[PDB]
Order: sequence, then C-alpha cells, then structure tokens
Amino acid sequence: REHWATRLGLILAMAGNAVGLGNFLRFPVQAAENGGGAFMIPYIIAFLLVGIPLMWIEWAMGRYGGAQGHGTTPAIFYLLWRNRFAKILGVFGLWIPLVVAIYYVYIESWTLGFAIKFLVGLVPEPPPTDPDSILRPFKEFLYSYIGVPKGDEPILKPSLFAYIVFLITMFINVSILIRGISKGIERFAKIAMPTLFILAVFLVIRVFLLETPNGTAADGLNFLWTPDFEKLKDPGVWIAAVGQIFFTLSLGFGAIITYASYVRKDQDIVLSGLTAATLNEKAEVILGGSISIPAAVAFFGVANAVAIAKAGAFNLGFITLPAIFSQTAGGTFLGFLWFFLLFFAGLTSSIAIMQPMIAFLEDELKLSRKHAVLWTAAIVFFSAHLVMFLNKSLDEMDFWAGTIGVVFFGLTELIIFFWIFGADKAWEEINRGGIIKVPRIYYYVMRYITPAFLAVLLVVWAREYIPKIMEETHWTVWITRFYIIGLFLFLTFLVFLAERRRNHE
Ligand SMILES: CCCCCCCCO[C@@H]1O[C@H](CO)[C@@H](O)[C@H](O)[C@H]1O
Ligand code: NA
Ligand code: NA
Repeated sequence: REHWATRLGLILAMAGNAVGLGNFLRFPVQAAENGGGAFMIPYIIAFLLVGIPLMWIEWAMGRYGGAQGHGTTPAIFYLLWRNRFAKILGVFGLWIPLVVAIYYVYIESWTLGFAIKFLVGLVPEPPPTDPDSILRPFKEFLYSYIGVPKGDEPILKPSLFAYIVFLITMFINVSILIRGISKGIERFAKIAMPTLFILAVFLVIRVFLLETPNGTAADGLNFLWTPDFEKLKDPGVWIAAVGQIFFTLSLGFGAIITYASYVRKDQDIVLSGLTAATLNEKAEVILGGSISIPAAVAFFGVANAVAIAKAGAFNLGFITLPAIFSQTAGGTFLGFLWFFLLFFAGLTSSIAIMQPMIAFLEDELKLSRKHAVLWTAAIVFFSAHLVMFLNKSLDEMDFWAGTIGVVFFGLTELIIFFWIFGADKAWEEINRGGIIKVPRIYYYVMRYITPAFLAVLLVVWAREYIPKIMEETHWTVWITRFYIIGLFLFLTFLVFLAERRRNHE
C-alpha cells in the first residue's frame, strides 16, 4: 500500500483536502446570511463538539482500515461491524464524495476560466457611480459563462469556453491523481498550500485598504466578529453552522478516511488531525472571512452586503468581489489572483473527494491506479453534464450529498465506530501512536454529546425544514434525484462484485 512520505506532506495534503471552495465561497455566504457574529458562536461550538471529534474518528477509522488494505467505508464499516448492512451503509462513503465531485469540479472549473479571462483582460468594463451599472456587467459575465436561463425552460447553455475549461480542469485533476499519493497528491500539496496561503494573505491586505463613503473593511470585520446572543435560540443558525463545519472539514465525505488509510499503522493521528483541522479553521475565519465580506461591506454597507449574500451563493465570489476590484487600479489582476486562489483551493479539495472512488477500485476491485483514476474521471465527467445543462441540478446534489448526506454519514460513522465497534476499542485506536493524547473529556463528547447533538439536529431539520423541499420544488429536481439514486445502486452493485471477487479469491 502507498503511504505518505513525510509528516509535513501528510499535513499539507490533509489541509488541502479541507481548505477549499468552502472556506472562500461558502463560509462568507453562510456567515452573512446568518447575522455575522450571530453565526460564529454556534460555529465555534460546532467545531469543538462535532468538527474536532469527528476528524479524529475519521483519521482513526482510515488508519485502522489502511493497515488491513482497505481505504473506503464499505470495507472499513464491515471491519468494524461484520454485518452486510455495514457494507451497504458504507456505500455512502463512495456516493457522497462522488456526487459532491460531480458539481464541485465544475464550479472549480469556473474559477480557472475566470482566472484565464481576468489574466488576459477579457472582462467587462463598467461605465466611467450607480451600483447596478457596476454590478450588472459582472452579473452578465457570469450568466453568459454558465448559461443561466433567459426564458422559462430550466435549461443551461454553458459557453464553449466554459465547457473546454471543464475538460482542462478534469485533465489537471487526473494528472495529479494518476501519479498517486506521495508522488501526486503529496507533492502537489507542498506547492499548492504555500501558494494558497500567500495569495490569500495578499488579498486580505489589499481588501483591508478598501474605504468608500459607505464604510471600511473594518466595518465588515465588526459585523462578522460581534456576538449576537439573541440568535442562539434560532435552530436555523445551528443547522447552518453544523452544515458548514461538516463541509469545510470534509467530514462525512469518506475523504478524510481514505487519506488516513495511507498513514502508517504506528503513525500519530491525534496531533496530525488536530493540526489539519486547525489549519482549515484559520484559513476559514481569518482568510476566507476577511476577503469577501469586508470588501462587500466597505463598498455597500452591512445591509446591502447581507442582501447580496442572500440573493445567491455565487453572487459574492463571482460577481460582487470582481466588480468591487474593478473600481481599483490593477483590479483586473487582483480578480485574477482571487480566482487563481479559488482554483488551487478547489483543486486540492477535488483530488481529495475523488480519491475514495479511486481507492475503492484499487483496493476492492484490484484495478491499477491508472485505470481506477481514468474510470473515476469518466464517471465524474459524464455525470457533470447534468449539472452543466440542467438548472438547479447543482443545488439538488449539494443538498442530498453535500448537506444532508454528510451529517447523516457523520452520525452513522460515529455510531459504528464508537457504539457498535466499541467505545473503548475506538478510544484506544484513536490514541495509539499519538504524539499527544486526546483529552479525556472528549471520550464523553464522542460517545454521548456528539451523537445526540447531531441526532437532534437531523430531527429538527427533517421536521421543520425539509418538507418544503419535498413538496415545493420544480419537477426537474426528480431528474437529479433519479440519477444520483441510480449512482447509489451502481456503487452498491460494485460493492457486491467486490464481495464475490474476494469470495472467489
Ligand atoms: C443531462 C444531459 C445533458 C446533455 C446536454 C447536451 C446538449 C447539447 O446541446 C446541443 O448543442 C448543440 C451544438 O450545436 C446546440 O445546437 C443545441 O443546443 C443542442 O443541439
Ligand atoms: Na474547508
Ligand atoms: Na482544497
């Protein structure tokens, strides 16, 4: 089995797994939609009661499985709980990252396309003033790129450039993954994460210099970091905070587990896992939190910035920020640096969420790495045409896999590892080889607080929010639901074939 070559490479690869589009695009929108500082108290508590403990649990499960030649949850769940229902539940550890990859890599390809166009200066020129006259050319730029519907049909028509850039993006992902763990993912992380950190710090510094008649970047930081204890009673904020914690740390994707399956059986995971988790949170709240929101607040004020965040999920990062930059000398190049930052953040995450399918084809069906990578890329590239051409298919996949799925799977993996496998056996496995020990209080958190916290979350979610999404959406949501359900059945069939191959061997 491949292993990570160095401790630093392991940490930077895991940090690149975590640090992605969720830090720089998702977190600012989630925080702004939910009152800024009102969002941060639940967010911090969720990190301490969910993020950290599940990170350690996923590192432990992966290292445990890797020592027996298994890096994905169908086999690992079965090692922890010899029961054919364990293999079936483990399919979600292939399905969730595959479904997320199907729309994550496409969004990633937008950042590359925008980076290219901004580098070469093929960008809108606002009029030499009214905010709408500045924002509209950049809204039109995005809408022409992804092909937003101009009539009533729920149909997208991406530009030829966007389609080609998606092929290029897929090719870049493949060229890293096909070289493997140490010579591919690890080597790239050592280059990408330093670059990513420098670009982000430079953009924060540039954004901190923004000042208009409507405010300063400081006004944005006060909005994000000022507690509002009245919102501690709103379940929606807690739901939003925990969902972001899952998404930003790659928890419930089966991806941390697969990466940790390449950690040597004796090697520490307590300190390594905490460091990767801590690096992501720094990149999230310090870097991601200090670029988009302060820039938007400085130019428009809190109320307009909040409304911009609510209007869309891509408004802030693809329309508003480049528009703001356009009003400053060298703003087109700053836009390039922003989208180049997003691309590297995205790329280091998309190789991580495609590796589980690769590891399954290698570990369980005994495919060569070459064939495993090429077939995985083929499945993602083909399936992505649904997200490219059907309006709101992206949203449907992000909900079932990237929102509900991750939380459900995090509770599932905790119950399997800490209740069924055994809390004391799980606790020993986490701490074995640790440079540090997990604090004893966290044994009680993992066994009792974390599962109850999530169970309550999922119940209030399913009762007071989800029904709207099962009765109000447009009929085309069933196209995406049908397809991703078919993907689950396809992956279940592959697990079945892996069973019969081991039976026959
Ligand atoms: C979910 C499945 C999505 C497949 C969408 C592929 C649609 C390709 O679209 C085709 O592109 C042509 C290029 O000449 C255009 O004339 C038309 O839009 C269509 O014929
Ligand atoms: Na993240
Ligand atoms: Na990343």
